[PDB]
Amino acid sequence: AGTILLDLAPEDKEYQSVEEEMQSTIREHRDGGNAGGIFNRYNVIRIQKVVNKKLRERFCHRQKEVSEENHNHHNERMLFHGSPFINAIIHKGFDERHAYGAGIYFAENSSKSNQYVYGIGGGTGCPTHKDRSCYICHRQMLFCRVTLGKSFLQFSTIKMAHAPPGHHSVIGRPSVNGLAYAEYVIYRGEQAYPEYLITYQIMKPEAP
Ligand SMILES: N#Cc1cccnc1N1CCN(C(=O)c2cccc(Cc3n[nH]c(=O)c4ccccc34)c2)CC1
Ligand SMILES: [Zn+2]
Repeated sequence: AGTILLDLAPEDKEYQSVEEEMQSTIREHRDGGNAGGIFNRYNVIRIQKVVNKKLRERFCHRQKEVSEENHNHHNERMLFHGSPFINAIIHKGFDERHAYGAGIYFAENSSKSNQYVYGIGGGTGCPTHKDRSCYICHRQMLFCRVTLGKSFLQFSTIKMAHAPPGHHSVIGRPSVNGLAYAEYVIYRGEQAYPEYLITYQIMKPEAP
């Protein structure tokens, strides 16, 4: 469907709120930066608002259904999503049929989503230099509206095909000797809208 990308100005409070969420949710991973690279900050290049009529209709229709089922609590959250398929998502929307557990995954930590931008485990890194820690190539991630409804809380790895009865999402919570970062899972593509398209670089730490 026909998508319009609206550029946000760095002086706008909306652009600043998105950047602040992205910068403040960075964590150090157990990985040592193997999947996403070594950095403590991003360089934000562009923040674009995604406008798609058909995707907004599917999203709003699903949100109303979830709110009705969950005593008027749709429990919407803004969460990050990193993937090599950003172009398909902003035009056709999120699709659970591509998941390959089996649901659509989001993170509350931008650094978690950054590990998936080039593929699982960071794939082979950027197309040009084949570098998972590339400081040059422009990466993209989404900051999405996610309809969570009633969330089912667990510590184990999410090995479910659908949300349990009475629930609309699954949350994998960090625990000592378990997950390092929280994972948010939905099983219907209509329960996420790709609101913001963020273009950025990971920054190389200063030399002592
Ligand atoms: N839609 C569509 C689509 C179209 C064309 C091709 N692949 C499409 N997929 C692949 C499937 N999907 C997923 O979300 C997924 C499924 C399994 C694993 C991951 C990894 C993942 N990634 N990113 C994140 O921020 C994150 C955050 C927390 C945990 C794990 C993760 C993600 C949905 C998107
Ligand atoms: Zn590169």
